[PDB]
Amino acid sequence: IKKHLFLLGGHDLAMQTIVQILTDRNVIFKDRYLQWDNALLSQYEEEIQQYGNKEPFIIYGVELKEDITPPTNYIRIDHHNEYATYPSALEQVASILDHPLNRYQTLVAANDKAYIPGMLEIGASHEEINLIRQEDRKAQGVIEDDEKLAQEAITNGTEKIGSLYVVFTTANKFSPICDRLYPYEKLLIYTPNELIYYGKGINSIQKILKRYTPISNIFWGGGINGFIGTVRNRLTTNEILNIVEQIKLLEL
Ligand SMILES: Nc1ncnc2c1ncn2[C@@H]1O[C@H](COP(=O)(O)O[C@H]2[C@@H](O)[C@H](n3cnc4c(N)ncnc43)O[C@@H]2CSCC[C@H](N)C(=O)O)[C@@H](O)[C@H]1O
Ligand SMILES: [Mn+2]
Repeated sequence: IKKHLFLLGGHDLAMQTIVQILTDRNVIFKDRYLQWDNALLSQYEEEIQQYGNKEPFIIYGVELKEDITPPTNYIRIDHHNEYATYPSALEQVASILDHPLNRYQTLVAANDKAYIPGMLEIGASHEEINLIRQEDRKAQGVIEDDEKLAQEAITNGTEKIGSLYVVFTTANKFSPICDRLYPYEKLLIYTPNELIYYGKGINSIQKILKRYTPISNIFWGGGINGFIGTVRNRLTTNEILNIVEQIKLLEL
């Protein structure tokens, strides 16, 4: 009896796979082609006014920052921060729709939730891993210039302190750097106004970050050894450099 409405956040391979399942199942959904840094619920302010607090409908927000107050019939579909232990939004959406995921889609969910380690743990071949990563990067909107700066940062802006790789870059997208350096146990990528940490012990990284910025500028996911980063242009360069030093001190 309850009718469903899905509002989609930033685009990646999992979000692209969500579009296909929502399309195949005749579901009402809205997709404004958002990126990771503009997935605001206010992007769908018109839809919230139309369907918000209307009785038959349930509104599912898929990885959307709640910059406006959601209505009473709104359900958050997310797997970050305080829900970093939840399955990927792709898995949650398929469960809502009673949709069984095929082999390809299970790989998309595993890579979305837990990268290459996630795909390896459901027995992905080297070819499947390469296919998923290529389509994930393409869905994130990485282009040739992102790959260019990735190779540059690994050759000229990288040092290894213990088990921790530290990469300075002026690149926009960081997934090319992760894929070139995998495998790794710890990876720290920073720009003059942004940093993201990948690998073991994100909670100790979270304790560092909370000494420099409010929690609204911090996001994390992917599990115990997933990722945690800062929102771009929210921290000054000296704040980023201090965090970089504190993260290197954990290697001592
Ligand atoms: N342990 C890991 N190591 C490496 N990659 C991983 C790991 N775990 C997951 N991944 C991969 O990373 C991707 C995770 O996707 P998501 O779950 O959608 O998570 C995304 C975003 O949804 C999330 N996020 C939340 N708020 C913001 C914001 N304000 N700005 C930017 N990003 C924000 O943070 C993640 C992006 S982090 C990298 C951002 C960087 N500027 C870039 O463009 O490359 C996915 O493709 C996985 O395959
Ligand atoms: Mn996502």
